[PDB]
Amino acid sequence: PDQFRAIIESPEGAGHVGYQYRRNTGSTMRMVSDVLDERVSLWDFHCDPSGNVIQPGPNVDSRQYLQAAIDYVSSNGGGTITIPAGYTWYLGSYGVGGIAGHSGIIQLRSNVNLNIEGRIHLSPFFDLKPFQVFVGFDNGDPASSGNLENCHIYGHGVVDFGGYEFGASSQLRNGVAFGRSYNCSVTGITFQNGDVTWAITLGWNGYGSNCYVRKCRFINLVNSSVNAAHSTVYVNCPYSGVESCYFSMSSSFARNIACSVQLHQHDTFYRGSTVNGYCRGAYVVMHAAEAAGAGSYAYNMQVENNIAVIYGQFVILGSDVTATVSGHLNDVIVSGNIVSIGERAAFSAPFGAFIDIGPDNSGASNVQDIQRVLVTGNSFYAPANITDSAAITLRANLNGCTFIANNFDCRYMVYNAPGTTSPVVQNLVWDKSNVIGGTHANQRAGQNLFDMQFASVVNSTIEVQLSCEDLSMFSCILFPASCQLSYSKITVDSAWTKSMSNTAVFEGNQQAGANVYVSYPATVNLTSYNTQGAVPFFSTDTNYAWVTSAYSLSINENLDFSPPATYTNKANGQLVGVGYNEIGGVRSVSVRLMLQRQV
Amino acid sequence: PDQFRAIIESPEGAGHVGYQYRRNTGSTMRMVSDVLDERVSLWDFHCDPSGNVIQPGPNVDSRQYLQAAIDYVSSNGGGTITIPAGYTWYLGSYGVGGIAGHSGIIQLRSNVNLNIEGRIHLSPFFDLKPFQVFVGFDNGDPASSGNLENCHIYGHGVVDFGGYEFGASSQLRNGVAFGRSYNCSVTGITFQNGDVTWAITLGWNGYGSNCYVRKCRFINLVNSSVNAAHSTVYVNCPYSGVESCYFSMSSSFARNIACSVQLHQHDTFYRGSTVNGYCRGAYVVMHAAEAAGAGSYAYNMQVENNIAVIYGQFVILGSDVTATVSGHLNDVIVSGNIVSIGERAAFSAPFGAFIDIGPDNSGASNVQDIQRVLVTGNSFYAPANITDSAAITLRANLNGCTFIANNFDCRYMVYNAPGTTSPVVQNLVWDKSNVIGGTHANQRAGQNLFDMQFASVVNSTIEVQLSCEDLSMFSCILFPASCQLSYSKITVDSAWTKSMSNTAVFEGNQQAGANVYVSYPATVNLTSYNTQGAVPFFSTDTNYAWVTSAYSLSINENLDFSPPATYTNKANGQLVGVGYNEIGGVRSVSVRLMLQRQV
Amino acid sequence: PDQFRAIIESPEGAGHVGYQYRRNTGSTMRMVSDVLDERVSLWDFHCDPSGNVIQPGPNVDSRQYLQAAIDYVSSNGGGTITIPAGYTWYLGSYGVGGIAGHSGIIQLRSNVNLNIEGRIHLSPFFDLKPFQVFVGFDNGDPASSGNLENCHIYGHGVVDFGGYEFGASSQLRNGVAFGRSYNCSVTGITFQNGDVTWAITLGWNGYGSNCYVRKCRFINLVNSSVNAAHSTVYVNCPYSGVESCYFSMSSSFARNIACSVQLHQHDTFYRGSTVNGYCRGAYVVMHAAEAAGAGSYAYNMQVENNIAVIYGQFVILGSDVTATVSGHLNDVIVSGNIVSIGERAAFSAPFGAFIDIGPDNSGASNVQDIQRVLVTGNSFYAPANITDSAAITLRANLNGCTFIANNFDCRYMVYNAPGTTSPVVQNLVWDKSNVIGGTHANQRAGQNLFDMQFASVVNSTIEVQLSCEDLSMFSCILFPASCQLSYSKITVDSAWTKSMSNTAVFEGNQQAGANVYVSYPATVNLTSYNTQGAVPFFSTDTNYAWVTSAYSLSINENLDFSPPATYTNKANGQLVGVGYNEIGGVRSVSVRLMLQRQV
Ligand code: NA
Ligand code: NA
Ligand code: NA
Ligand code: NA
Ligand code: NA
Ligand code: NA
Repeated sequence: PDQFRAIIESPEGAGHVGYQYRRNTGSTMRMVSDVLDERVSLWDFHCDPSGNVIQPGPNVDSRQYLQAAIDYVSSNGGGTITIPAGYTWYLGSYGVGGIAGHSGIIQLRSNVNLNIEGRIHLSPFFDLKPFQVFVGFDNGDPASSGNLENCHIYGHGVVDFGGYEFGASSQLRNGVAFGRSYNCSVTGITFQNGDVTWAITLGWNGYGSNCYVRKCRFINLVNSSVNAAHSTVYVNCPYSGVESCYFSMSSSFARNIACSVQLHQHDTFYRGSTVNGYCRGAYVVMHAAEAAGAGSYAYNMQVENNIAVIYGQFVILGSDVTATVSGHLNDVIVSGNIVSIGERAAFSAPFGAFIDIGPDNSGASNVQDIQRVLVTGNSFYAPANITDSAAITLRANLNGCTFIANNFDCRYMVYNAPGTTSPVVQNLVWDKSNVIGGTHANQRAGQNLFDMQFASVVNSTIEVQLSCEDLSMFSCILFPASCQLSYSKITVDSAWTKSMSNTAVFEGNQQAGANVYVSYPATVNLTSYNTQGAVPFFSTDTNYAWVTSAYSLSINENLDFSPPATYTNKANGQLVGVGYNEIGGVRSVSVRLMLQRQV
Repeated sequence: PDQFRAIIESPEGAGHVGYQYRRNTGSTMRMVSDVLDERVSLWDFHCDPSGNVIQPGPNVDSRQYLQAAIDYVSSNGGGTITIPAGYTWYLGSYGVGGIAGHSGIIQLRSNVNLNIEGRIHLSPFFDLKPFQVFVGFDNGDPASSGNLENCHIYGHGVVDFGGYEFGASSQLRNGVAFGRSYNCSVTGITFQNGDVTWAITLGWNGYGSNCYVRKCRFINLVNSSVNAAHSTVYVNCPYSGVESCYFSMSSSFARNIACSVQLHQHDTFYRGSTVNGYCRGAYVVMHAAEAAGAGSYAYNMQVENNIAVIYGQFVILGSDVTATVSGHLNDVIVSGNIVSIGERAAFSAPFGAFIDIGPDNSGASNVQDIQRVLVTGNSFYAPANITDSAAITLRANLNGCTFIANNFDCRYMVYNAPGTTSPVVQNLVWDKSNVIGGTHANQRAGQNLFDMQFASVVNSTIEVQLSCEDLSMFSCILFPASCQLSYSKITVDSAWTKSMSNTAVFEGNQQAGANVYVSYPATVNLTSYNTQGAVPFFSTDTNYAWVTSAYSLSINENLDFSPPATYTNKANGQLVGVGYNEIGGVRSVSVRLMLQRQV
Repeated sequence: PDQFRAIIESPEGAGHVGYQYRRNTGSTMRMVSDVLDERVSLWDFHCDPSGNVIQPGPNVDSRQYLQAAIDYVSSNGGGTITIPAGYTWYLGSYGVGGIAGHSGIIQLRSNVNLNIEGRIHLSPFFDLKPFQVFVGFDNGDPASSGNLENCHIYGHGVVDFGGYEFGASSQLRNGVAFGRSYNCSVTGITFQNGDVTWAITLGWNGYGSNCYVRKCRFINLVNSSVNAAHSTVYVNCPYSGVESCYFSMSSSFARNIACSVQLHQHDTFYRGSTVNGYCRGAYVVMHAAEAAGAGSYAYNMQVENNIAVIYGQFVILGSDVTATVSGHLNDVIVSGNIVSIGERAAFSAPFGAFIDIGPDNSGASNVQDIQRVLVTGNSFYAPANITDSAAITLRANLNGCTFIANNFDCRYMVYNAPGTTSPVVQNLVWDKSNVIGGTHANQRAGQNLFDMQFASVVNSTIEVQLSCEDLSMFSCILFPASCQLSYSKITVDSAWTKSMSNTAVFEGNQQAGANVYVSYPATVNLTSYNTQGAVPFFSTDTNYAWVTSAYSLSINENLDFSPPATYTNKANGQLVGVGYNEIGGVRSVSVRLMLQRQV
């Protein structure tokens, strides 16, 4: 009786108060404590050594308490710990043990989920230091680490990095480092107010599977000149991806260093997301140095249905090698994306591009094996002043990329800087269904719309179609003499080209190759013989030995004669056709022709 | 001891019964009340003045109780209130204070989420009156309103509008009016059984951000002739959108007045949703009157991967101006959508269209600044009887829209009514990869497939490709004499056109323009000179002064001669070519030619 | 007093301990039991007849307990039962009553959700037997069954089928059979480790609506040679679909029998999912035998944005009939998908295909009514050795399918086996914007790239464009003499074709048809007359009576003469053109021409 009151007030009290669900006689006869034990919060571990609850706040380091919670729930086979709403929970010290090597704060454990409803903040203890807030590795050496399985972080809560700048460029900072992560995810969470390297990394060098980031927000996560590099979500295990997320940056430095996503393993995706204020959209890459878990091929890579305002490149393709491993990148789709380069001065940020074929980290452009890429049904726009804007900047070797039914409205279509790298290009396909916008009309003095600054081009198709005039451009397409061109199809539709002095330019007369198939407009001067009746007209110049046929693109203002409608050539390089002199006389005309070779 | 039993039975009783999670000695020593206080439901506020719980039902007005709950949780920094399953919670009176000006029932507050698992119903108090069920404004004047932040409504529950008709057309009704809403969302909820203006509105005149509607259902939300207008989700803040929702209407009135979504600010989206029984799919618009929060440009607008059966127009583009602000709409993508016009009589609902370039609310067609729109990889179908069906109805000024790789199977491709508006059109691009269906073959007597009823057309491309015969149509493309045409490309592929008497029709002979690039089939009568050997053939008519070349589309049934394969023209407007008379004689033939001008 | 202590320890004890939320004086004065009654778990029913809790495990059959829970919550109008984390809950017996006819384990009930956080496992009682784990029918006869409404299964938990093989091929096994299911869903759940027919079926013969599978995983669900057939999610009610799911199989048998999804009713979708190790991606079909609930038309079918590695066919289209009902399939979109055939020997699995137009279950190919299908912006790849790989295998009647802006890199573009079925084909549209890959170059000896093994082809378009050479192929396109061809457009672009001896082959000279529009390259020998000056050249062969024009694709190596640039024909089937002899003499040349008919 005295004993009873004592028991009731003790910590075992709830385990003595009976309960039966809804007074149902067929329900289990339980105690209150059993029902309360069905859920678990940080409050259940956020206490002093005497078991008195501690209130969180800027002067309380909640880390040991949250770790105690995770450790305990782990011991029972898992569950979900709530981080309660209405409170900010500060982290103020590093974790210990296997996450120490990763500058870990909290260690995640398998089957233990975190429902983050309140706020998690970093205390100024972390100012100018490295940190990785949640770490899923159990060993300082990732290679000796066990796995993290079935760990989900979700809720309406917030992870706030406290605004602290990096102390040194060589430091790393992360939000969620899942590790060798299988069936792990982050959903609904806002990551904000920092200077970090990544917010979330999934997998470790290809180890992991079925990891996803969904409906999260990432806001202002780069803030200093010290930050070396930033990729908001790093996907480094297969069968994993990012969808329906929001990414925003406002610092100037983010415009030069920040990427929203990097996809590094096969069967990965980046979809339905919105990006603003970033340098880059996504890197899609097989790095040989990360091929341990899932092989040396990145394939089945999808970037789709995203909205972006960026300052540099939207999708960056790459692959590289080590002494013992070669990376390969193939079977990629980039579709449905609507992307623009934000308002900025020309050359004030990394060169603007929808697609970039980038060299490796050390700058090499002769190691890449990138092929079977499909770029379709995207829109891209860059303001008229941004000289450094291209549909594709093709700066390293390329083994194939196909463009169909895009709308590109920027300065260049295909570009590479001259006197830089000399890529070897195979299987570049630019279908006639790509629409070329007019924003940059009149801005292109001295410039080639397709500036083919390559070592060589093979098995490629460029079908140029203009949709408005731009008489400022030097040419629609130009190949320098140093670029070999073979087994290719290069065509310039004549619409909007009547006043262009150059349409297609082959500085090494590469269009004469045996398996080169071309057509483009040119102006040609012809002279006829004096014969009345059917009469030959011949070109005054002799540079047409490669031409298989040509046809008139000009009206005939004359009554007394007509030039040929169509022409062939002669061994000396003249064109020759048969027109008609109603009355005799030598004729001399200047005609716009469509020159054709094997087409 | 007497005291103890008394305390235990009192409302402080649970705060005297000890608990320690799973009997863990390292866990907090708490009381039962602490653990129960981790969650909160409507039951905790749904009581009389003496604190006795009240059962909800049709004769209980739950509004003050739910408001008390929201107000209180707000006071503690937020949390989630559950609306319990297994009950219907009726609302029976208006709210008071700052939501009174919005005919508000409940006021939402920042960080207070609603987990709606049961049903929320409106009582007949609201019959024939305005209402807005949940309101996030805190002031009758939205301009003087504070913000709503971090408010999420979610669950498997239902909001039921009680079926009440509108009392008067000028009334407004809404479900969730979030207000100046930042990081607010609605997920999983069914909205049903009403006559409202909107179900959900996000933002206020551009104020707001990161607001989303996901996996909701909207069922039968228009039911009367009184309802002036309906848009189910109104997106009026940037970085916000609708995805994976279901929209259905069954009333006849919805076919004439209801739109599923309106996107009114930049960086907004409408994706992966299914629509049935609506007039319209989405309005995508910059209204100058709503440009306060986020600027006067709507850009980065995405409508993708939706399934719709509608009765009017799928996507409606617009922009307008006020005395001091001009709205602009650019950088839009419409892709992957599969849309049909439901079974209906011709002209029985608003004119059927995949894309509509609509005039402003007052009807003006000369204020719009719409450009950089990409319409790609969509399907559209309208039944054969629906005369009023078009890929695009282009009824107001247009500064650009690009169509690539769509499949359109309806009556018209491009349409505008004659004797209505006379749009000024720039940069309309209709790529040859648009496939034109055959459902309406034989229905097109008196009709032009592309009926270009415009003031002018510039920098436009129409590349017509048929995929089956339709000899009923008057022409594939017709320009009236009142339409100026310049710096454009207009082509009709010859497949399926051999028996057409008109292919392309330029009623003002606009194809003669200096920067007009055209080609289309025509039948031409020619006569030759009598000369044996190479011999000229000339057209009997003189209307070909604009033709730069022509070539045969007919076989030659003759042995003793052949007409020219190719033709040019003469100053008098004749065509002229060189054929061959094996035997002499004047020849007279009627040949199908491809007429070409600068192409 | 003695009484009080007794009451407190009894099962009514919690109903005597007072509580008021957060000590708020305006809150309801409740008892602890009321707050605990807001939630419900399996623990509340998992007890013996004396009400003592039973621990789950391999030797406890949890089925009756979970059924008791569902039944009870159903009685109160619904709610959500948690299946707790940290435990495995074994099922060990069949259910009773209306689910007995479906070999049901558990009966789902309306408004009763399951939050599965722990694991549900099948005990060896089910080895070699049929089962359907969760069943939503309430009657052994589905036709006499009531509906299941508002039933959601969700959580981070697992359903594990115990690895048991099927006992006999005629057995059926399912995970979730929702029945006549309205507003039902499964979200987040992993289904693994079995040999089943389906994991989830939605609807019953068209009865149902708004059923969805989202963010689930399906892993290793076929494991034996006994299994007759497998479709992981079967969508058999309208306004329903699958999105963001993961499907994986590892058994060899799955490569031959398993499909990820089947869509069987209108307004259904399959999006954003990843598939590996399956035979097939999706069946998209109207089966007449299932047209009871939602009509005999499957329309508004969407397969989009999926990633797949399969061994057979990606999307299979079909429709069939019964004695009284005819099924129709129309208005389908397949877009944005990136698909490959996995590494395998040629012919070692069902024939590889992006699209398959399949015969019915009994093998008939003359019952299908499939039209208005759009296949756009997809990628497909098959390794070079896989002879049995096609963009489309067209094996049954087809009333229309449109391909635009795909990238297909496999052995065939269009294929049907000769000496099999003889489909009747209408409205097959293959736009020039389809890019044909080069992986299979040099592998095509004896093969036609487009092998048109049909009864007939009408109102079809094939526009062949190569992007690299493949001189191994017999032809780019071949029609056998048995295939009628009319009102069609067939073109072969000349790029990469200069060395091909056959480009287009019409074994029945079908290109001569009145409404056939063709063009393709050919080599032609010509001889001229001896006349100096304008001089005719004529073909030595007479097989060109169908040719309307031809033009040179070869250079002229000669100085003293030129052949015609362009040719027409003569009644005897010769070609004839006018060239020029600078000096007289009979000329004899062999020229590559583009032959054109009505184009
Ligand atoms: Na490709
Ligand atoms: Na070179
Ligand atoms: Na555009
Ligand atoms: Na005019
Ligand atoms: Na179609
Ligand atoms: Na036949």
